[PDB]
Amino acid sequence: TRLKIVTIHQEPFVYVKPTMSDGTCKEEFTVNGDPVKKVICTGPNHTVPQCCYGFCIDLLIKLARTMNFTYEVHLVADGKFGTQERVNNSNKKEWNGMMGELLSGQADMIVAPLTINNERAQYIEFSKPFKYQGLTILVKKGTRITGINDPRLRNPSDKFIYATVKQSSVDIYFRRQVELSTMYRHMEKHNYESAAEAIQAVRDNKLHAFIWDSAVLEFEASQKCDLVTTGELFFRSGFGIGMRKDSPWKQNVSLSILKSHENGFMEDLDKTWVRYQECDS
Repeated sequence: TRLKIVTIHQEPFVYVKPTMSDGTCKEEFTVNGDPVKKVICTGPNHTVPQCCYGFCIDLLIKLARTMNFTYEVHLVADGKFGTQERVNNSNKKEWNGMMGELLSGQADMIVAPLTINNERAQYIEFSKPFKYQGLTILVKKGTRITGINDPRLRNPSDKFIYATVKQSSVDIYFRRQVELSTMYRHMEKHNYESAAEAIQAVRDNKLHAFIWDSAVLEFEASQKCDLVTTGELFFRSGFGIGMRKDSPWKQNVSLSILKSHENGFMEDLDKTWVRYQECDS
């Protein structure tokens, strides 16, 4: 009966914290003074129960209420979003990350900042976008780069290292475009396992530029005054809920998302989780 929901750590959409010593989740309040809704999410720390909250968790709760379903949340085991790759040193291809879990049945729905792209749409179904965003670049304040067309990115050198997250939509964006071959070849040698690690690397001067989702990078840069983004987005894409094709939830999930875009719910999530205070971290 319970839907198996898979998600991934990705602030401000999904925060992941340890439970308190008694197994419960710390009582916290939003900027508006309301209780922060927290759900138990099992996953690698060893796999244990942890506390999850954020933009996507509030969205999941809204969907569950509106569509009248129960659920259990877990964090993707390999910590990745999902790309299709050859496995077991053979020519057989399988999806990794949340994509792989949804296709295998380990999950029934992906509720996370999951990018809608053509490659994934060939295998799964997406709801209409719950968030409209794109791609941008994160650098340390002081680093001078124009954007995706900067010579230090287009004419790669070991003097200026840039990368993205392994097995993600951004990795595929660069891998599937011949014009971006030189950039792809450079990043392939530097890609990180998670967005948090890449962001920390930029802060520590170990990575000079991190190419990633603007919804995430603009939030990170706006919370940390030592980090900035390169301005305008160089590509636009949306985040959607993922389900297996021919699922009984597709129509209703999109109806819920439509209602939330129409009545201010999505806008309120932005004021609660994305734009609400000056930098302090």
